[PDB]
Amino acid sequence: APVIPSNTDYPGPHHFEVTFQQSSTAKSATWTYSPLLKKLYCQIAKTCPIQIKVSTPPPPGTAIRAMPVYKKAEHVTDVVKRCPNHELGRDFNEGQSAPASHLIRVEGNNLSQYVDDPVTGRQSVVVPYEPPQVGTEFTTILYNFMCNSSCVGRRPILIIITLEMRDGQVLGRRSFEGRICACPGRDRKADEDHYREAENLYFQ
Amino acid sequence: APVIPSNTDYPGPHHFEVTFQQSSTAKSATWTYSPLLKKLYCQIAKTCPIQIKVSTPPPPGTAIRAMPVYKKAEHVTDVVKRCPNHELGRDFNEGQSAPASHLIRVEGNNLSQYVDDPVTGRQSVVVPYEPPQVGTEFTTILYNFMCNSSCVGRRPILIIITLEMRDGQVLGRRSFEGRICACPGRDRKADEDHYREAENLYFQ
Ligand SMILES: [Zn+2]
Ligand SMILES: [Zn+2]
Ligand SMILES: [Zn+2]
Ligand SMILES: [Zn+2]
Repeated sequence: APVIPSNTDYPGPHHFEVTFQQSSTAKSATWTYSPLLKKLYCQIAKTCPIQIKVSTPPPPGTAIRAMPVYKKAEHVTDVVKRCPNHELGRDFNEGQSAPASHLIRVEGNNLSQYVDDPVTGRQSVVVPYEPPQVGTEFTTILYNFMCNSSCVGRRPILIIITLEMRDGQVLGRRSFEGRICACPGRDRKADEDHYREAENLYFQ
Repeated sequence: APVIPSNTDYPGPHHFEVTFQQSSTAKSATWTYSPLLKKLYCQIAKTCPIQIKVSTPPPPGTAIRAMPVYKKAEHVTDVVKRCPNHELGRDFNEGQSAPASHLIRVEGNNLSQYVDDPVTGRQSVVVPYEPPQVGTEFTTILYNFMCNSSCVGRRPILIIITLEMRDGQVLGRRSFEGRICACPGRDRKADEDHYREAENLYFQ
């Protein structure tokens, strides 16, 4: 059963790219991306957007999957899910139709597919690919992450984004580390400060 | 060679206790202790004090050793030392007589012994035990930690404090996790905030 989903960057025939729009630099920001650390910081259940770009359009019926995987060797074969206390509680579950066990939801998409793989047990969310507005650059996807990094037990998570044909064939792949808490702006500032401490230590 | 120094709490015949005086709650504090997380937060090369208490005085010639040990299983047999970039640089080394490879120094003590164990390679710092002022409660030891947590590569460190006879026999032992950065007050607040996120999740 315990497969590790493939992760390597794969630009593919359509030069699939995943980027992040410009983010607030405030301690109060609802999400923020650190280019320095290559880390996306978001808040539980709040909009956490990515930007997709392709160089030419993909074929008809293409989709985009998001699949979280734990990064550390001792966790990599464990399926990433909502923590049980969030899963069985009321918060963000009532009035919502997405399965409570899933970590990743998509906001603003009514053709979302929450997948629980029967063979691997991996959980992911798939949406159909939508091209950008005529003459514009990016397709935006609004994710919502439904647990904090503090919920388990931090265990770093990689979010693997794939461009996929209707038959499942991978046409592109990128990934990013996602960090979730009630103070993402503060976490960015602290991680960047700690990083800088050490980056001035090198000799020459 | 690769011994793991013994760590278990051992009050011993003199009920050896290690505590922390009241700390500033400011983001600007030079050191601070979290009773919630059981963590001491200090700054590189700055005073980082502990309080020793015994119920009756120990015997003549007794000493107190501080020995850092990495907490995580994959690091526990690695000797904890100053990172090489700090060790071979000028900062806090020039004008000072403590060996540059040592992580832990003692401030204000002129009988400090910097030990490099010939068999184990473990590095520690020993001072003679001094009783409190007549009719007072605590013996204070001023440590200075000479690398940031960011220096390696955080790798959590346990600081093991032992009360020892002249012959090396252990009369008492306690320990604490130490966290070192240029913003200890901020780290405390962030860790306590993240901790609280998760502590309200339990059911009943
Ligand atoms: Zn959770
Ligand atoms: Zn936070
Ligand atoms: Zn260092
Ligand atoms: Zn800090």
